[PDB]
Amino acid sequence: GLSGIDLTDLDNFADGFPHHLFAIHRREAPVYWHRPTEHTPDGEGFWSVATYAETLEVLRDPVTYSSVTFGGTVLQDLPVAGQVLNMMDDPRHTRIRRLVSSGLTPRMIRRVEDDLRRRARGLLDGVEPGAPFDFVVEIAAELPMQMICILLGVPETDRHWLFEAVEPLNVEDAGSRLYTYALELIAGKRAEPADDMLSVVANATIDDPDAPALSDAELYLFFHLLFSAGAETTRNSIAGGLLALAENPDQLQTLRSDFELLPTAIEEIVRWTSPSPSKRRTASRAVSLGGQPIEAGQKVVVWEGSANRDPSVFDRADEFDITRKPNPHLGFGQGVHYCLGANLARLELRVLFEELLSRFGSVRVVEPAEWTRSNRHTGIRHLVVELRGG
Ligand code: HEM
Ligand SMILES: CC(=O)N1CCN(c2ccc(OC[C@H]3CO[C@](Cn4ccnc4)(c4ccc(Cl)cc4Cl)O3)cc2)CC1
Repeated sequence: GLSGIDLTDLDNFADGFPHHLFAIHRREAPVYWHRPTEHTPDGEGFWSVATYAETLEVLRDPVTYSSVTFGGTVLQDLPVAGQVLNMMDDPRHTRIRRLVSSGLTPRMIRRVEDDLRRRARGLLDGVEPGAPFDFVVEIAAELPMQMICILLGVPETDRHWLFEAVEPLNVEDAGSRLYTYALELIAGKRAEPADDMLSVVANATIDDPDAPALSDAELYLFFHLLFSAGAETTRNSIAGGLLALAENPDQLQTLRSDFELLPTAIEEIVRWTSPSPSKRRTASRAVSLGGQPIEAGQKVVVWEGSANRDPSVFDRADEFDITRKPNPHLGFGQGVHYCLGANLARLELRVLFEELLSRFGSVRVVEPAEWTRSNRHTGIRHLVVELRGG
């Protein structure tokens, strides 16, 4: 069973989150030492955590399970190793998280909502009914990218040009373009503050020596990482949502008939899709997790993607149900690092599906979904659909 399963082998992730591997994991060893293979980061083994109770226990103890432990086009050769908020512990984490939260202003969130609703309408009004198209390419990717650019204060004219560097053309040039751009943007917001999250965070000076404000290079890292990954997780929830609804047409009809069902439906979409299905932590001290001793310094990987289908907590865990109650999913994390984007993601999903379902009661997926090759993101690269009134 587990002894021949390699969770670092991305071939196991190329076709979607491998739920069947995680059923084995939960049954055989909730908490398991995963020896390093040819495919494993740093040739370092780790504790792999697949059940809900133990995953939640790790998330809820940031003192024992430290978040101090980048792909894409992110610059790999900066002179200094910056931190990003999700890799911080207290005291610095608390101060920076509070700062980022203070950047999520009501006026800016209204701007996102208005822009989303306009764009969602524009895009859906442009669909040719019944004609196949790639939902990811034409709609799902666009809306969160615009949201994340509004949040980070990126002028509209620069957004797709930036998205090309974030998601390509070579890695060096991409990263260099983004670093220059980010640093110009930061400089501009310091000279003329704007009502956006990046401006608030960039303009901060903190007097605690153990909790300094973000450096310029750290602000670039934050910009790049959140742009890429906040856009990606959100689009994956949208695309995976459409797919789940298309595979359960009776629920689609129920939902489209009563938008008061949408908030609960959105929680089930996040549970089902679990776009960010794994996290790293490092044990800071000897401790036991589910009766397994762990030593200080050892890596821990929790799998929310597995926890969210744990049959000890979710009845009929392997079925999608838009009316699921209760639904204590971990799709947005839990504890001190809980997703600061959770309401933003849910807004994206709510507006898109309201606009989509108002117009189309028939959703057909006409080619197999193509999944991205990753165990850090569960995502759909292409989803070819036909939308009709129905
Ligand atoms: C459906 C889309 C999204 C999903 C599934 C998701 C998931 C998550 C999860 C599971 C965590 C916890 C990380 C950890 O425990 O180490 C997290 C953290 C975070 N999320 Fe998201 N996220 C989504 C969208 C967004 C968006 C749109 C934003 C933009 C504000 C955002 C901003 C953040 C930030 C800043 C953190 C780190 C918080 C901290 O470390 O204190 N996320 N997200
Ligand atoms: C060896 C092994 O088995 N494995 C390798 C390493 N593995 C892994 C590595 C990194 C990782 O990263 C998740 C954390 C970091 O990523 C985000 C994604 N995100 C973005 C917005 N909301 C969530 C994030 C949050 C805030 C900000 Cl500022 C920026 C980001 Cl990138 O959460 C998740 C998993 C898991 C699989």
